Amino acid sequence: GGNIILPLALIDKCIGNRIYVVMKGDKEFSGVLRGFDEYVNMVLDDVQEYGFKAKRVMVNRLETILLSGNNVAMLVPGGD
Amino acid sequence: NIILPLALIDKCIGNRIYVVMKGDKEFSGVLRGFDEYVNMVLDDVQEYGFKADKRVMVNRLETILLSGNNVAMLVPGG
Amino acid sequence: GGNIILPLALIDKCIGNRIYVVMKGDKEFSGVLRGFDEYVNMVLDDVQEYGFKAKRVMVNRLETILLSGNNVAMLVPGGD
Amino acid sequence: NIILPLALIDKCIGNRIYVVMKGDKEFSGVLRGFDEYVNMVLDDVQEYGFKADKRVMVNRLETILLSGNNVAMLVPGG
Amino acid sequence: GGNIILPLALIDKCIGNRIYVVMKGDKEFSGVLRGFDEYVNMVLDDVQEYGFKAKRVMVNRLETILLSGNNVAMLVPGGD
Amino acid sequence: NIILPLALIDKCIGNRIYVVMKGDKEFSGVLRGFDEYVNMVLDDVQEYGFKADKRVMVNRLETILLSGNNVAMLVPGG
Repeated sequence: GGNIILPLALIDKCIGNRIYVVMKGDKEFSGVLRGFDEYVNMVLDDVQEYGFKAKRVMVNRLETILLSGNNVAMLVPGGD
Repeated sequence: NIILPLALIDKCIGNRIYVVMKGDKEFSGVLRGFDEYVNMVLDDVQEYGFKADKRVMVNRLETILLSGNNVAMLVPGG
Repeated sequence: GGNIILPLALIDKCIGNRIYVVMKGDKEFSGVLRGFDEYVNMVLDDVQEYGFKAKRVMVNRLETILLSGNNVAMLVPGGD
Repeated sequence: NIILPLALIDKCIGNRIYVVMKGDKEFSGVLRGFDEYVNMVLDDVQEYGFKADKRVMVNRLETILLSGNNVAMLVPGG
Repeated sequence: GGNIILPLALIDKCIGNRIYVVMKGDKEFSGVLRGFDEYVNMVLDDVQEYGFKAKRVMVNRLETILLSGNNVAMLVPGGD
Repeated sequence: NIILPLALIDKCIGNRIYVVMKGDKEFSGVLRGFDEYVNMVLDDVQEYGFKADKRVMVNRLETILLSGNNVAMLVPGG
């Protein structure tokens, strides 16, 4: 049959790459992925955080963050 | 015929499904893989959304992960 | 003492029957239950989805859905 | 006397309790059984709700399951 | 190194004491803690519930409640 | 150098971090301990909040527990 791509294997392939993470509650990040665990907690470097003010606006740059996997909506490998 | 939810998803592997997330985001896409949390990997994705003006396509995406913590409902072949 | 009815045993008794599921976020379904797991993920056939537009309005019919147990608010055996 | 939350619920089996869910739904009902997730089965249920016009009874229900993912607070004999 | 204070050890130290619990969704309680588990479910006695009507208003007194750990935002040992 | 999220937090023990919770509460504080759920104990805390008038300090607190179910993001030395 097809190739099966498990979720945690997809994320694993993302390490070293700039990814885009959409978090619940209208906050979005672009960052390079350094690690993750089974809960889909992630460590991003070189981050840009985007929000939505009155469309998509950058609201911050940061060196390093942790994003909580309990708060992730969607991840986009390749980063946009 | 008792159908386990995971066995329903498993049958959809390589097919298009329709996924209604929490927060009125909806995604049509080809299911590539999944886990017991209903974390899913979708390809060939159209993102729908809701705009004051019905349901509008607001995006096209390739390989994503949708967080199972954030899924509401899944329509096999929707 | 009384009869104890465990939650997963209640759902088990629902198999084959039309149930009513209230999901978080003002979406409601009536469907025949075909399976479920320990997370309260469910497979419904013959479904009517109701929402709330400006009271309770039917918004869709579907053949088969999966409802995520992480998003369930309440289940009503017998279906209304 | 340390009281484990589950041992508090266990004592309520066969009695009326008051359950405040997430999202301003509230339920008075007779507790029939439960699990460690605070999934609960309630009988003889009155559903309260909030309406612009206080707390209004918006429904009467028989045997339900209330999802523990969605519970905020539980009042023994409320 | 420093003293490490694990979350469940902090709560353990609170038993017998009046604590303040902020729950998600703008509801707050002050109560004496009688028990808790690994999910951060808690049993409070002698409770005051505060809400926010049009600032912080007391909305109820209760003898005993259970607060669901899935709905806790923050706990404050010492109680304000 | 693969960095596990828990190993990132572990390095912050005894240092100030910045924690963005769900619901637009934000907390600067000294990390005292944590668990795999990202439950955390913070000291010497300033609570920020959002007020129609930017980001306003709305409180000062001592030893709290922040619920990991309710964390969005964590900035080491923010």
